[PDB]
Amino acid sequence: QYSALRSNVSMLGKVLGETIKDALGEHILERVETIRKLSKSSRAGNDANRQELLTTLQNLSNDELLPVARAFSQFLNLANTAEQYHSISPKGEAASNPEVIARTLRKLKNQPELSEDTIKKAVESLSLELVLTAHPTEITRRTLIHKMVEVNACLKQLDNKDIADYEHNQLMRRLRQLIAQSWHTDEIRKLRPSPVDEAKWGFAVVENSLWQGVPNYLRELNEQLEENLGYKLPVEFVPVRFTSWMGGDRDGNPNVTADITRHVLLLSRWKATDLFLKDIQVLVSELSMVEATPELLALVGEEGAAEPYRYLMKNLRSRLMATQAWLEARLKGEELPKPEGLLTQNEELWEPLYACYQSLQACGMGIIANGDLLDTLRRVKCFGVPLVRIDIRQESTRHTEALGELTRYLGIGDYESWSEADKQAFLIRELNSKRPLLPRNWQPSAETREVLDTCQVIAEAPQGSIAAYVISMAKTPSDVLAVHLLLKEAGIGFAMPVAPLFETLDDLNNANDVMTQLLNIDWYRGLIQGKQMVMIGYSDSAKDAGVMAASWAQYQAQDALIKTCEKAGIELTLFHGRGGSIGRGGAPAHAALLSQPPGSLKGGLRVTEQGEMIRFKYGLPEITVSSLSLYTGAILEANLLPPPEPKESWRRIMDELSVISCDVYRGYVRENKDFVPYFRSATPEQELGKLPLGSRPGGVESLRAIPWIFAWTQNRLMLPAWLGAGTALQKVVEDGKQSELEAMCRDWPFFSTRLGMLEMVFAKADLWLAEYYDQRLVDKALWPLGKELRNLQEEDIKVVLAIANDSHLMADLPWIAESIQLRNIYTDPLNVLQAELLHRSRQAEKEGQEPDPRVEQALMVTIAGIAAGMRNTG
Amino acid sequence: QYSALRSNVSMLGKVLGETIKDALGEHILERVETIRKLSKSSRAGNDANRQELLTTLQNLSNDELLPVARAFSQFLNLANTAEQYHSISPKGEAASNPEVIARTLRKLKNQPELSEDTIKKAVESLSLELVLTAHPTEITRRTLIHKMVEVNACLKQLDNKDIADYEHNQLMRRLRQLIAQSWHTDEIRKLRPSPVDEAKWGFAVVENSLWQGVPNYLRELNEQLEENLGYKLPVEFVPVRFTSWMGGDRDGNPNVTADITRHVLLLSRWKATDLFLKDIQVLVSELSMVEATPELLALVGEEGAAEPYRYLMKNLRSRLMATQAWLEARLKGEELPKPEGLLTQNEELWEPLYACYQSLQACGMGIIANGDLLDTLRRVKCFGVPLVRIDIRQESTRHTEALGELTRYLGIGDYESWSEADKQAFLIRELNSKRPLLPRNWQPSAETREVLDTCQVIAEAPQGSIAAYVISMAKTPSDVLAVHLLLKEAGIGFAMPVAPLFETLDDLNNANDVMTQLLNIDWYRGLIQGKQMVMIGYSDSAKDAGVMAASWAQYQAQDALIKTCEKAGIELTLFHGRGGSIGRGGAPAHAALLSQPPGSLKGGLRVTEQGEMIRFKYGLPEITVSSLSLYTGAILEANLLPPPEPKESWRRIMDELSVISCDVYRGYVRENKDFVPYFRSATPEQELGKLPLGSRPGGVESLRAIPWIFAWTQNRLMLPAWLGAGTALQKVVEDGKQSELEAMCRDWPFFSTRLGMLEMVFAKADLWLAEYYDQRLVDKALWPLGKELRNLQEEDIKVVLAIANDSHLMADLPWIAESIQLRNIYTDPLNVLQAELLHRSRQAEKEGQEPDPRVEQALMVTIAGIAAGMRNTG
Ligand SMILES: O=C(O)C(CP(=O)(O)O)=C(Cl)Cl
Ligand SMILES: O=C(O)C(CP(=O)(O)O)=C(Cl)Cl
Ligand SMILES: N[C@@H](CC(=O)O)C(=O)O
Ligand SMILES: N[C@@H](CC(=O)O)C(=O)O
Ligand SMILES: [Mn+2]
Ligand SMILES: [Mn+2]
Repeated sequence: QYSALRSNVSMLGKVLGETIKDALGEHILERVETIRKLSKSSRAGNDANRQELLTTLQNLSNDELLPVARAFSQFLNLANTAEQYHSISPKGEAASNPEVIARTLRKLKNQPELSEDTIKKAVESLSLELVLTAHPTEITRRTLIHKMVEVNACLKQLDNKDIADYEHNQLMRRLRQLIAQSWHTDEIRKLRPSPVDEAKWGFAVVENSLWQGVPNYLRELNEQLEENLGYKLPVEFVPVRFTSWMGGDRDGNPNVTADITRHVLLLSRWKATDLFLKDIQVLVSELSMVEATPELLALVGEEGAAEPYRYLMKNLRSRLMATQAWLEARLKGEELPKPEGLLTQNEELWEPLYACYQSLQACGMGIIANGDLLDTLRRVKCFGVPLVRIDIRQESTRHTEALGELTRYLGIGDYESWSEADKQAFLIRELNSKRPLLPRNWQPSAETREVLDTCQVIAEAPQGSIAAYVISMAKTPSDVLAVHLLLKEAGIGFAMPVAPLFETLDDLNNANDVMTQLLNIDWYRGLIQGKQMVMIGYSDSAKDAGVMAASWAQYQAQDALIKTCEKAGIELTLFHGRGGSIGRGGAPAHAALLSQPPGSLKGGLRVTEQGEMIRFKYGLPEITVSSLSLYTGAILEANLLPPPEPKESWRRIMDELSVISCDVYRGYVRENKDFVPYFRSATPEQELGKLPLGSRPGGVESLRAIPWIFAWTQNRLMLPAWLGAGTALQKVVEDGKQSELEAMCRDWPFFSTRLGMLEMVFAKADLWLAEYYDQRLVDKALWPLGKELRNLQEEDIKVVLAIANDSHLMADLPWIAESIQLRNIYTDPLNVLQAELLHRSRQAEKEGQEPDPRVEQALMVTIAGIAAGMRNTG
Repeated sequence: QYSALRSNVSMLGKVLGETIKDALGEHILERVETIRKLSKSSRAGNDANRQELLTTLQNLSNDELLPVARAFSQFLNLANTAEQYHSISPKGEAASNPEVIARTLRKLKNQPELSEDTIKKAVESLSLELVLTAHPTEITRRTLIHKMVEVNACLKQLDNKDIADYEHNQLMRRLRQLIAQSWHTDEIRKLRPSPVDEAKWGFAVVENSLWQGVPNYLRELNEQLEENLGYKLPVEFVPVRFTSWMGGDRDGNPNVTADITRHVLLLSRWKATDLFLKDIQVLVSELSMVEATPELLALVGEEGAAEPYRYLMKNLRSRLMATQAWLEARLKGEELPKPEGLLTQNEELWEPLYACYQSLQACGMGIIANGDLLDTLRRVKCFGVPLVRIDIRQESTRHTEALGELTRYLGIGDYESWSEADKQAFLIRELNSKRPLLPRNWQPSAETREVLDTCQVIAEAPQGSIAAYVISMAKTPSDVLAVHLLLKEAGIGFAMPVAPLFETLDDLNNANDVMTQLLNIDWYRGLIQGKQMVMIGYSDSAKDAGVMAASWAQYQAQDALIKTCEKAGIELTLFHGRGGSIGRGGAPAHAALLSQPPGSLKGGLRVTEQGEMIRFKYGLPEITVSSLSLYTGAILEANLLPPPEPKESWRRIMDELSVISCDVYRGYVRENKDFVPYFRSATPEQELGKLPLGSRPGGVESLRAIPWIFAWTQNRLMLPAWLGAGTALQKVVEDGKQSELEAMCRDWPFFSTRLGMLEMVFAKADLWLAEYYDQRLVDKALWPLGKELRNLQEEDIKVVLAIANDSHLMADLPWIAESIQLRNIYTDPLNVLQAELLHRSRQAEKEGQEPDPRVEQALMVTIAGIAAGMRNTG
């Protein structure tokens, strides 16, 4: 059924193989073949070749390491490429097929309890906001997204019979240059990327995929609405918005200073003028019609009656080149009086464009208006002047420490030592105060100053540049009020969404109480304007108590918050962190969104997309359209057909599973005193912090979530994503409640979704490679622990399969199952090679010798490649 | 066999029809349908509807004229579009199929007398230079070539089964906007275009088609050479060059002044930096490799060792932006000291690019070098700094008058009254003189000054900007020497190709004597460096004595010149004017090139492409590749397998046909005193001069060739292209020499080619529409002449068919036959409508009333549309 896929992968492999024979001989190709074959033979049980593989690897000279690593990495990359094409291909999976949306609409029409009026309102309340986050393992000096768009185009064109002989020969010639380019044009980062680089990477995603993707999705959305429901959404209604954390998230990242943020903000505005300039140039050429409505004829008046439309567009172009010119000056550190037509508000762009639209529509030229004009008009509300808004995120602790320094300096006392009650008292008092609190000439510590300057950047940036201020480690009501106070002493002249981030088991359990108390403060209710945003940190919570407990805690917290706000008349918007079932993408994501507590999506969908997944969710415009469509279908269905409330007996099983699984999980991660040492040997955890990967960088409770998950993904154990789940399920089965579990799996989405996430993690895990790493990097004294963790997975897989009444992992998702099988095959060699690299690297620093550049770079290629093949592992 | 074509035309017609129903109701659509049906019924003989058609037309209100005309014009345009796609389509005619070239190469290999060595040298001597000329009937305010490229892309994509439902729906949506745009975005020129506008039009052809077309053709050429002959041409060998007359040809065009030429020259340089800038930007991104040859490492040295290639390309970009900046200043009339890295020679661009190429090739990266780099490298030699070189053309008379004014002022005497001998004496004396002749402070007449300033522009422009100086109406040796003298007194610091243009029957007969005398002047031989260029003006010669005589005279002149130069060791390059069998394009052109006198193409191919045909020969990159390939195949075959020498008896028949046909032709065009009045009534000759068509504008001997041919093409008689040919053939048949004629047709290419050209002209002619014009615009007293000219064609068609032993016109060319049939159908209504427009227009000016703007613009649409449907008619 996937013959086209197998073929394409085989054809690309040849082109790459030939490109390698030219560059640096065929010796490298022989090595890649030997390692590939030996590795496969070792997995089959041939212990003779296992030794042969080991020897083969130790004999690779440092001069071969890089070429070899790149070979495997390239084959994987072409495999991924072929896979992505097969997904959006009509003859393949047809991911960008508008049918995905129609299927949902039709389902809703056949529902008796649903009246067209209640459905029409659900569509009008649609709201999606995707927040781009940095890519943790981007090793290339420059972004190569545009190239992949071209390789895809070649595949789309070649995917056709009745194709001319000389035409096919021409496409192949181009494809050969494209591959060759990737092999010779590879600049591994020598240094760690700066926030500004990560920000630019995000800009590349916008123009190469989102720019076309959003308008195309909106185009299809309306078309399906009218065809199935009988009406389109108003032109002014654009339910999609893109935001970013690059340059805004400074949580545990000292490199993101107030200046970097200020810089990134100008840079975004600049890029926005660059992209809108191209759009406007088109309109200035096409919109030449003469006939226009009286009103429009006014805005242009004299000198503009000859070409009314062409007129306004040229003033817009002059306007744009003006601001762009100014920005380029400010970006170079040059101060200069801001021009007249400086653009700072999307309204300034929308006004003239919308006018032209209105006119053309009236004077009988809708086909034109709803063409390129409608696209630019939508890009204005989705991207606008700032291009992509950004959130600011800092930990509660930093705010507390800065305030404590401020109070001690003024002689008021020590904020850091006051009880929660006293803090609230102090904050409410100063929030209502008209007398300033912040000293004019103050020389605070470095950290405190950064907290103060960041807030100054927020107050200076045009309104609409910053979307929200997120508070990591939020625990108490004062954590939320503190930030509102600093923003006040900064000169903020408008409402700023401040969202608490509960990223701990305890904090999630208290989340509802914390919000109840906040909403009881009359003053605070009048500040939020009936709108509150809360962030759920699933990844960090899972790292704290295990995925089982984490999941159940998240469900209860959301459900409580939904009701607490509903009752208080506050519109609650849940902000989802990275990972989890919601961050799986594709069909599973569509399902995970529906399995949330009733009302979870009434406040719209807002999720932070993980960097390592951007390519697979928004890599190409077609993929972008697919993703947004899946989300849209999920939101509508979840708001009209919410999941059933769980039976009292189910909640009791979840409470027990939560406790048992948390116990097992912390039993190893915390109690077991041989874990940490084992962890640092079996995984490349230590090198993830040292190598130049990403901007931001003790014990396990000191490590960040991403590194936690990534480390266990490199050695293929995936521990963080299953460690205690199966063991707790096993226990409940021994109590004869297996039938209760099976029932939950069938009738309670939350539960079926949790088991599904587990099935996928097991599908990517590789117990054989995990054992391989132990025998190469772990001390024989620690092998017992490793073998114990592996047997644990084997047992968990059986229990999970039994409760799902299946014979093999994720049989409900044949396509994804296949895709995974394909990627595991091409990823395999990188793992086998990485063990050797980690061994040499660790032998050098242990010998005192200096780190070998070749060994280090080769390591980066595997880390980045393995991550690219594994995708979402948590 | 042409079902795909019929379908596409029908599908586009619908989309246009629907687009019309929205814009301005369906009344217009009903009119278009009524006129279409009535016209067809009148042609069938229904005299009842003929009156109905007449009435229908007189009832059209002036407010309907424009919309209606545009409707017919649009349908024709879509018909042409469909036709062009069908030509380059693989399932269609596959015009851009590399097979066109391979077929020729294989033919040459199977030839015993041809040794691979003599063939290899023929390929190395390959030389094509295409000279773009203005489009005589371009009524749009802006160029719309880029749009047609997109409409074609939509057709290519839709031309595929296994195409997704939602994919087809998406392509159709785009196609509908494209059509709608053409219907609402139509700005008819209010004023006559300036030379600068025509020049910009030429630039649009370069970037939208030639820029990609040339490199693609060169790519295919080499690939076929190696595959069939076993070798590719050296990278430095680029046998194609593009030149233009826009801004250079001032023959009978007072609007092309020395300033316009100076301006157009800067503008070209400017555009060249714009296009090369884009090319360089790519290389600056892709060429990032580090490994480079020692030599290249030198050119970059320190600070350039990190990124050698990326280095040179950035200096090139700085270089380009520098000159571009300067040009923009000079273009605004602002003087400023020229920068340092100012580019003025192609060598400056080729140097760095070629170096990078050399390196990449050595360090094992040929796949990269022969990619985008090879393309830009070829665009350098084909276009270069000036983008497109230009020729200067002025009539001999102007040179004579300026020199006579100069000599009278100096008291030397009167050049204008000296015999040919005295002129030669004077010119040779002053050409060898070291004492200047031109006064420092002289106030000559306007005309003389223009002649002097133009030469000053040539001397100031960077060397390589002007390709040749053509002399219209060349008659004597002194005409050639005169120009060389003026260029000398101008400060010209290099060799400048000066080509005589023989555009008269007498001048063509004397051409050889004139050149023999020139080559006998030892001084003149040392000036031309063994290279001489001569221009043949077939169009003007045909207008002088008829196509038959013209053709025979051209053949004899070329043959004589070839031998005269061969004997004198001079390399002769024949420059072909517009029209004729050589300007037919496609297969006929390939044939016409081969039917030329042996040696005609040893000096390379240089022809001026007619404006009205640029779209059909270079409209799309694929069409460009097709055209250049046909030319290439023709040149090689003609230089290795020349046509057979004609039998003495054949030359005698041609001498007689020449005389008889010239007699008949001048019998009407000159002797008949009722011709001129009839001519001014039956054709829109008078309005072609008055309407704002083209830059350049008595009796018939005062009218220009283009207008001569165009006028008779609008009323569908095509008189200029056949008037005396058939009558002379008829006479020779009455002498029982029909068998001699039939023999010539079979064994002498020149002759079969001449008859073929006639068959095509008759295929486009429409005797029914020609009669329609007479009954609407010609005085009943002149009808006898008209009916006589029509019967003449009827008789000529029979004779031509008999000598070709065929039943229908051009049965040897089924595709072109079909294409013509299709175009005649969509052109038909424009002719029927134009008669009414011409009638109203002529009734107003005859009534004294002012010209109605609506009537005039509608007329322009028909003139331009009819010309677009008829294409090459002379
Ligand atoms: O829940 C969280 O802690 C996280 C992960 P981070 O603190 O490593 O960014 C998110 Cl993204 Cl919400
Ligand atoms: O032979 C000629 O006279 C012509 C036609 P023109 O004098 O109308 O440009 C050419 Cl192009 Cl060569
Ligand atoms: N994204 C898939 C897994 C994968 O393709 O790697 C899932 O979450 O189920
Ligand atoms: N170009 C064709 C005629 C035409 O297509 O109009 C020919 O010269 O034979
Ligand atoms: Mn966190
Ligand atoms: Mn002429």
